[PDB]
Amino acid sequence: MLEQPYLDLAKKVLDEGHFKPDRTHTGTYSIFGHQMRFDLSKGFPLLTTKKVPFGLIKSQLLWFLHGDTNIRFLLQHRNHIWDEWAFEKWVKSDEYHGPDMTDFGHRSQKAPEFAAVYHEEMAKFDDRVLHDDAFAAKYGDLGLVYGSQWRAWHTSKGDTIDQLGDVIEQIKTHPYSRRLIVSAWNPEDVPTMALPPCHTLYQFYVNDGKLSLQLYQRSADIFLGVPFNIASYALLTHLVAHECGLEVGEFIHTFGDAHLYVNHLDQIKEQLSRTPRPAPTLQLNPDKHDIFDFDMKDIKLLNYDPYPAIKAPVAV
Amino acid sequence: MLEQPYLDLAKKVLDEGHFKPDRTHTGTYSIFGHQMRFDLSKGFPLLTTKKVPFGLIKSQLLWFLHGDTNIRFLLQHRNHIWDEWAFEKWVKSDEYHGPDMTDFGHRSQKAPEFAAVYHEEMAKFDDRVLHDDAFAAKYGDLGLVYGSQWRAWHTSKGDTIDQLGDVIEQIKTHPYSRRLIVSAWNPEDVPTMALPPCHTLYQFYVNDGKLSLQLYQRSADIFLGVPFNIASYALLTHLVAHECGLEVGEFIHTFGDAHLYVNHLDQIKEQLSRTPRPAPTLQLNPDKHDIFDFDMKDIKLLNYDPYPAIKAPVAV
Ligand SMILES: C#CCN(Cc1ccc2[nH]c(N)nc(=O)c2c1)c1ccc(C(=O)N[C@@H](CCC(=O)O)C(=O)O)cc1
Ligand SMILES: C#CCN(Cc1ccc2[nH]c(N)nc(=O)c2c1)c1ccc(C(=O)N[C@@H](CCC(=O)O)C(=O)O)cc1
Ligand SMILES: *c1cc(=O)[nH]c(=O)n1[C@H]1C[C@H](O)[C@@H](COP(=O)(O)O)O1
Ligand SMILES: *c1cc(=O)[nH]c(=O)n1[C@H]1C[C@H](O)[C@@H](COP(=O)(O)O)O1
Repeated sequence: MLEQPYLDLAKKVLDEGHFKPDRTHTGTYSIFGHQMRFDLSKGFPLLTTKKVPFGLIKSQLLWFLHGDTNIRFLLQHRNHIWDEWAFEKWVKSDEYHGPDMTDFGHRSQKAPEFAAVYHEEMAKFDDRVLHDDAFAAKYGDLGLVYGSQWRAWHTSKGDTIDQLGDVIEQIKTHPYSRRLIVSAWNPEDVPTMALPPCHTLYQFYVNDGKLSLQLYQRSADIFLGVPFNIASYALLTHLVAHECGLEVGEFIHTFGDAHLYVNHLDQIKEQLSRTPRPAPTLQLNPDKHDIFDFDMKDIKLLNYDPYPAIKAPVAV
Repeated sequence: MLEQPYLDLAKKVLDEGHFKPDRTHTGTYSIFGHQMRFDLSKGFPLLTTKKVPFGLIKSQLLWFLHGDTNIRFLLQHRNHIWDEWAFEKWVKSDEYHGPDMTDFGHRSQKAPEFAAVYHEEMAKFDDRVLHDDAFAAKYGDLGLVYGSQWRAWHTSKGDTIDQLGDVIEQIKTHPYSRRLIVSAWNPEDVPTMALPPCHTLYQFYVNDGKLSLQLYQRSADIFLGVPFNIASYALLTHLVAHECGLEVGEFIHTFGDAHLYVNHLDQIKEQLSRTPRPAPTLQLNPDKHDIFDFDMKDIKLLNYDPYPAIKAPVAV
């Protein structure tokens, strides 16, 4: 069925993959250079062999398309993907006078009262972020995320370039070019960023009547992040298309380093004894047209039947 | 042998390729999303089935790595790839008081004394560019080429970021990351450029002892430009490697729109009856280390045996 691309690249790696040392010191298994494509007419690429949550997926992409770079939207929307990130600027300053959640990362996991205390201090960041307007303002703003990359790229002369918006319109106007590229990689900001864009660039394309998209990813977690990244880029392709009056052709995913962690091998093996069930379907509220106007409810996923969700030891 | 990637993608297109309208109005045949890789241990990827000139290739890449954005280096080096470009800013101004080489493009080809007059006026641009220091200065400077992209990216606060240089050093220092990316796509300059970077981004990678590279190209001419683009990116990989004390693994080429023109189908067919001969070899001056110091002579190509060069009707 549709997710076989995913099972085949997971085969690739734990077989042809050659180990690589790492940033949070649990080795990985890496391949470099890899493409796979999913034809969005057969159905939507979420995985039936592991539960992948389409609610977090959804909230996250929608925050991207508003230009939002503030976790307040994500926290009132039961999304926490990005929490740690901002909680990491909080704990290192003038203000943090509390019980040191410093270096909290693996420290939370295979370590002491970093089940509570850590996980009890987040209530404090996530409450104040939801309430104190003066709080989110500053500590819940996350600076440079996909929002500023996609809709407010920063130029020399102060201005903000909505390069995604410009793009979408470029599409309705000149559907046949090679030039529908949004880059999330800006070199002067790259030097000093905690995570600089992993989803690095993407190209849109009009086929004959169909839209396609191609994502270049430079670094990609096969078990943990990849399932997700597929559904968010296939959502984008449905969303841009409903907007320009189009049919959906394929989403193509090109990889720089796709890599599995040793933390994750017994667990992908487990995925692998399951045999993919039918591909789910997507219905978009047809009344509304204009994707920046869409909201949680306007995007339904029909006929999804998941194999149980495999338990993720993260790395650090 | 090594160039089969190229013959297979040419098969792809004139067979699976679906026509696409175009910018200089001679239709094309297009596929979207495509990867191929060449293992640089078996030899160097120049094509034995068509003459591809390694001198222009060479001069061109070397101009890139000096930060140069001025055709004076290229013209005293028998390279003319980029001429028309600057001759196009010349003919539209204050200064051009001559015999109107206006719109000169297909106008040169299937049209009157645009064999001479056109091709006789270039002597004037290319002479003055070689001599008048005050000429190259201004009209032979080509502004934003791969040189400024690769070694002087333009930031907000005046500064120039040598993102290729930084990269190479990043390599010697942290050989194992996902972060060796050079982007030639800057969104604020993109809006208004005659040709904005086609060779859009590339990722370097250290294998176990070997360097690899991956080029994302957004738009790619299969008969005319692709032969070339392979040899320049495989040269870069040999050059960066000799510098960091490394072995050469692969060059991987990922395509956005790879496309053939109707102008070119009888001619690629012709390529195709030939059967690739042995792959050539590359010797780099081993004394010199530091690629920005290299020069024409320091790069030899041994054992190249070409099939005759097929005559290129360009498009416009
Ligand atoms: C894009 C992307 C994926 N991403 C982003 C992202 C960012 C940095 C990374 N860093 C590393 N080392 N590996 C990754 O896979 C990774 C992924 C994620 C971020 C957090 C969680 C997480 O633990 N929080 C979930 C837990 C629930 C679940 O497991 O279903 C949460 O929402 O609370 C998961 C994925
Ligand atoms: C990168 C790249 C390729 N490029 C750059 C480049 C830029 C714009 C393009 N535009 C279009 N429509 N198609 C292309 O293939 C193309 C290629 C080239 C540029 C000029 C010539 C050319 O006619 N001049 C050669 C002729 C000699 C020969 O045919 O061997 C010369 O050097 O004088 C060839 C390739
Ligand atoms: C990048 C960012 C994101 O949103 N999700 C991801 O999958 N990642 C991953 C990639 C890699 O596993 C790690 C960061 O890579 P690097 O060490 O910085 O090169 O998080
Ligand atoms: C891009 C620039 C270059 O150095 N060499 C190339 O091969 N090209 C090509 C791509 C395409 O054939 C044409 C420009 O594409 P677009 O119409 O601007 O999208 O020249």
